Amino acid sequence: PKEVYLDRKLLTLEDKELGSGNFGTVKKGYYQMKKVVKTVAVKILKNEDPALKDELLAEANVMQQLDNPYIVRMIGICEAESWMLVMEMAELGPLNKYLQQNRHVTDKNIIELVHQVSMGMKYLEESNFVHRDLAARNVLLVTQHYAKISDFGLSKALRADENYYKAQTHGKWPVKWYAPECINYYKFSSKSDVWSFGVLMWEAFSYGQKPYRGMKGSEVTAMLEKGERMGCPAGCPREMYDLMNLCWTYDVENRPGFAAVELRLRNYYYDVVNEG
Ligand SMILES: C[C@@H](Oc1cc(-c2cnn(C)c2)cc2nscc12)[C@H]1CNC(=O)O1
Repeated sequence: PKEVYLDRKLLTLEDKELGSGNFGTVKKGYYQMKKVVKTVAVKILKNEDPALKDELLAEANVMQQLDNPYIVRMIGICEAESWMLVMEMAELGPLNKYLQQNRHVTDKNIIELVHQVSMGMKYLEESNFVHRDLAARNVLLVTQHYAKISDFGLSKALRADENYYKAQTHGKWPVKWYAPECINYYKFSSKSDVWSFGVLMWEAFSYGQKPYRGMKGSEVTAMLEKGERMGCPAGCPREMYDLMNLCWTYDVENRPGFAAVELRLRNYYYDVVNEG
């Protein structure tokens, strides 16, 4: 898969930031393609670390190897005043911010969105990729009923003869989204992404509230070790809280993979639609 370079002269950027990803500040832009001016999201590597350039280009490369309706598509790379990763713009933005601003969104609509995420994740697992940053801030809404997975900055392609990535450097990690085996032994698998998916589901049903609010990483570790978990969000269906708890199975061997998770979501979604 060859890198696609874009022409800086055909790209216009707005100064208002959409937010930041693992390896860059993201701004809304416009890419002049033939006669159509296409709205885009541009991740700009400021780098206020020489390895950071390699991390952004690896993220672009991971995106180019993926092709799924629930995974953000990249348009190309632009090497100009900074290294830039140009991707398709998800107009409604991150799920957590969207739900904080739209408390009227139904439980049925949330189920549809997290089910779409589980489908993209099942595809990722089958392809031998680990996401390593699965959280509501990285689920982007194209429309109110169409979510896509984003930010592949920490993602890794596993070799066909391995089932986990061993981190060599303990960097700035989103510990509240990480499974115990990640925190304790630096081992990241698709099952570790399932744990993160459970936290994502809690964030979605809590309308973008922060998980484990005010707690230190050590307090979260202590809580999980003794078999305790975040509470059931107000109005969250029992089946969805039970699925969160299954994603939060402590022992990685006994935790379900995304095929089991997507099946439970698909079944519950069809029960919700068909009950009324
Ligand atoms: C900054 C944010 O990325 C994006 C954010 C928004 C966005 C934000 N607000 N609004 C309305 C829209 C749209 C996007 N389309 S493609 C990437 C983004 C994080 C999440 N993933 C990532 O790589 O960085």
